[PDB]
Amino acid sequence: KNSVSVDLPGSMKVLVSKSSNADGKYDLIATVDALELSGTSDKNNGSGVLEGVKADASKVKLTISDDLGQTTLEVFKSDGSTLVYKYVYSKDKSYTWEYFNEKGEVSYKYIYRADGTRLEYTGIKSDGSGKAKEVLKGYVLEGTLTAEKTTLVVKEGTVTLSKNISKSGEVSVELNDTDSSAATKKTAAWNSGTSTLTITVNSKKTKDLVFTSSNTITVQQYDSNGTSLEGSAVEITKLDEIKNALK
Repeated sequence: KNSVSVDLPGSMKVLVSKSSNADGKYDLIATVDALELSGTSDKNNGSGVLEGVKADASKVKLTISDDLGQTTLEVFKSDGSTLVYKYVYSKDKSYTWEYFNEKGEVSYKYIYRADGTRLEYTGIKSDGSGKAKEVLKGYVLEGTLTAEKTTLVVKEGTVTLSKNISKSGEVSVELNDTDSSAATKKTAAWNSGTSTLTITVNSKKTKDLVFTSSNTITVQQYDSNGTSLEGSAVEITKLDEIKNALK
């Protein structure tokens, strides 16, 4: 065979001709779950566009970025005008699936992060609102979506912890406690550089909750004066431990 195989970031395979044709372009072939796609490219690294048509006449397009770092697989209605499905691998980043309704609006989105943690958005409406779930190792956080941000909520007693994720992926966390007693009301402050929520009760720092770049949470207590950390930070592995930290 006059082709060579390329195993892309994200593990889709594309066959590229060893040499170019009279137009200087290379032939591309790929098989995506049993359907063969074909195209040509002015590069020979596996980048470019491939197309095919499903048995039901849906149009399929595979687009591989010039640096190989991004793979997009799109399925459209039979006239090619409206998306039905879009998968994107973003190298060392995430696998994302979008499903679209008949107007070509996203109705469902699932993000599988490189670290194995996930985000799922359901019942997405025209104003960009919806329901949100984050799937971490050991526990699930539930919340909501707006056009501004995702807000995941954990409640314990009179305390509500809100983990916000901006449209750019930036995490910030807020805490509100309806308790009005100085002895027991939790309040918190957020350090955006270290992604740390420091909780204070009765004028004394009690705990730091760190929201790590690995999409885990750690908790560490302060001493009885609130003026030094004590022990060592402990990675949370269950929902009960988040709730315990909010007591």
